[PDB]
Amino acid sequence: VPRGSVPRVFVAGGAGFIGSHYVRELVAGAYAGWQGCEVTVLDSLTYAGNLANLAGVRDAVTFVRGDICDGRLLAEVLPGHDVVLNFAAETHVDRSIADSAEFLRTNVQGVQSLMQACLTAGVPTIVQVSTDEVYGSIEAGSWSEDAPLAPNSPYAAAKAGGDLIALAYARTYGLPVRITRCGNNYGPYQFPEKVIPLFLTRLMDGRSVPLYGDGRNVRDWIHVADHCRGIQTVVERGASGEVYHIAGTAELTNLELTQHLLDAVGGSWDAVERVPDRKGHDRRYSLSDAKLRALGYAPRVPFADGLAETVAWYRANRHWWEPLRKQLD
Amino acid sequence: LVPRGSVPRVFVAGGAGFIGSHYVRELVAGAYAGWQGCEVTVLDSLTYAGNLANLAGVRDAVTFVRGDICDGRLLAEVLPGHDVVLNFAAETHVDRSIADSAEFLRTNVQGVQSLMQACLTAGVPTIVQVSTDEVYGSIEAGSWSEDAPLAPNSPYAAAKAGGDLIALAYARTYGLPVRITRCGNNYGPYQFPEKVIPLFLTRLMDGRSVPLYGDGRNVRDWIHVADHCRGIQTVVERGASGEVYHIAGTAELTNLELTQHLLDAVGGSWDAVERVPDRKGHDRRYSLSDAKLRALGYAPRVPFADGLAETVAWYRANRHWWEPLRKQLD
Ligand SMILES: NC(=O)c1ccc[n+]([C@@H]2O[C@H](COP(=O)([O-])OP(=O)(O)OC[C@H]3O[C@@H](n4cnc5c(N)ncnc54)[C@H](O)[C@@H]3O)[C@@H](O)[C@H]2O)c1
Ligand SMILES: NC(=O)c1ccc[n+]([C@@H]2O[C@H](COP(=O)([O-])OP(=O)(O)OC[C@H]3O[C@@H](n4cnc5c(N)ncnc54)[C@H](O)[C@@H]3O)[C@@H](O)[C@H]2O)c1
Ligand SMILES: Cc1cn([C@H]2C[C@H](O)[C@@H](COP(=O)(O)OP(=O)(O)O)O2)c(=O)[nH]c1=O
Repeated sequence: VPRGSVPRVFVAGGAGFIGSHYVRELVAGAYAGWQGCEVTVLDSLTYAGNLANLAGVRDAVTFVRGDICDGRLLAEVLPGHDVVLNFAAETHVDRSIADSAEFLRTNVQGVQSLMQACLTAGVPTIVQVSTDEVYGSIEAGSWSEDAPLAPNSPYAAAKAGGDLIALAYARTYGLPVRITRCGNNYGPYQFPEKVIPLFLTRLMDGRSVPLYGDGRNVRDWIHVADHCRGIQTVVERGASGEVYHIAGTAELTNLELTQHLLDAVGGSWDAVERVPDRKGHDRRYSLSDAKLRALGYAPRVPFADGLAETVAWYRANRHWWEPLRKQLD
Repeated sequence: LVPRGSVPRVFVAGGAGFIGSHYVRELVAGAYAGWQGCEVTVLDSLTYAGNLANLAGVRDAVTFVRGDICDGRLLAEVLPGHDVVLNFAAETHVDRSIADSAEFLRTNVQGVQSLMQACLTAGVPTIVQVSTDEVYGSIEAGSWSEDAPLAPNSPYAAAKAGGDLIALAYARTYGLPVRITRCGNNYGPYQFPEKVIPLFLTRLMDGRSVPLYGDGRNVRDWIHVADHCRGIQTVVERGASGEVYHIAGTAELTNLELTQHLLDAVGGSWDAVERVPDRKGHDRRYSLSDAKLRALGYAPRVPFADGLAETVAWYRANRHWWEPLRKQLD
């Protein structure tokens, strides 16, 4: 029998940044009505996967080192889980510009593999976690869930293809999959290739920070804990075949973000280097999340508070990030 | 076009299939003015749907390579020197995608990434990704322009849309000179007889039943393969990098109307039409507007009644080609 008297939750990509946050919160009892959960984490431990992100919750977590593209493995491990969440993906735009083959393999073929295995296993609730970048760029105003897909980068096009095959399963078979799309996340345990942890860890070592292009690109920032609470709202109250935005609550140019980061670590603008722009760089992302707010989601982490906590986290976790910075350097 | 060599050199992935082989046969025959004496490379993995018989008449003008568009190493050695790359390679049967879509995502998405990346490194100046009206979903009234949102419903359509999206991301990120075409249902000689028109023709010619699914009120816009290929060639000659181009169908028919036309065209009876329950992944209506490409000079030449009659005559005269295919399908 593959299920007992507590909920059983399957988290693909659960050794990464957002997925491990979701697992740690679920196990800690942060989501009401999900107490004493059994959690299965499936993660292939790419450069971004890190078992240190789960080291405190191994009594509740069954870890499976494997790939979402492995359909035989999924058929063996999925049965008995009440919820499947897919955080597994290649997620760095600059890596996708250098080589996108693994982005299409994991972010599209892997979604087909997981959705098909969920269909056969009868998993009753499935969440495909996705991104605002599938919409391209928006100069003014915000995207609602009806906005057309127009991805510009290979990462965003791969995420969009994954959403499209998941939605095709919902529409063709009645697969009970829901899509979430969110702004840029930040918080503890983010791999330090993304702009906030890269800038923080470099400033903490007295190194320079590389500001792409003219610095006027706009991102809408959300703390990972609010992203995961939005995802849990979708788990508990969303409907099959629907997309749900989870919006940021700090819309900043990269110049403004840089000012906030420098202020939070006592840094100086003399550390900021202008560097050539990213190819095809998206100018601006903005989401409206009225749809999910109507189901009771509300962010709890103001950017000033979340950034202060995140600076404190990186300041205290050199043991975790120094080996990652060393390799990337 | 300024060919790199003395004659143009055209690379056709999926050129042993239905539409791709028609394109090759027309190009070799000189049907496209300005493209005579071309050297043609056909790359095709010969799935259940590939057929070297489709290229029998152009054997001595075509270099055939049995290979997969996902084979980036092969593409890196075969692509250099080609002026144009056209990608007809795909899994294309909706009902097959309902049974198992894994190969649809592999060929129709990963295979497009593979081909675009190899084209980037090889410096190919003109690339055409052949795609489908099904990426837009269903439309109750009117026709889709090229700015219509992608909203595919079936696994086949979602896979084709995923391929278009990564192709367009290469156009936007690198300036890759790729163009996308989208078209409704094709028919004509050498179509594999799993598709509705050759399925009906070959079954009726053997005195067997033909299946009509559901209420039969699904609507499709039909185009003869030769007009589709001339639209594709218009995109080759007049299109622009990063742009989508529709090629419309000039016979809009319910499946009830299509069934009547097919029965009439072969002399069959409604007694042969087996009514069967609806199936899962077929949209209510597709319709494209092709004003954009018509402004670049495209115009269809085959009216449906004449093209259907030609196609019936072709299947009657080419049992040697389709009988093994029908036998295997059962
Ligand atoms: N980080 C953001 O700002 C952001 C914003 C919106 C959406 N998202 C989405 O949220 C998801 C998680 O993002 P993240 O920042 O935590 O990513 P991450 O890069 O920190 O971690 C990715 C995880 O996926 C694992 N993985 C990769 N490929 C796999 C495969 N084929 N099989 C199994 N595991 C695999 C990796 O080992 C790793 O643990 C992703 O789908 C991403 O697209 C992220
Ligand atoms: N048939 C239609 O009605 C129609 C309408 C609009 C668009 N299209 C598109 O036009 C293209 C051609 O369609 P068709 O009707 O000729 O398809 P088809 O089924 O007749 O032939 C597909 C060809 O692709 C080959 N192939 C498949 N996967 C391959 C791979 N990974 N590598 C190399 N070769 C591979 C097959 O061997 C075969 O020869 C496809 O992209 C299809 O999506 C078709
Ligand atoms: C990693 C990085 C990003 N950026 C910019 C690019 C984006 O506008 C923003 C966030 O980039 P990133 O963290 O890569 O996320 P995403 O591409 O998902 O938005 O910061 C830099 O200026 N420098 C850097 O070193």
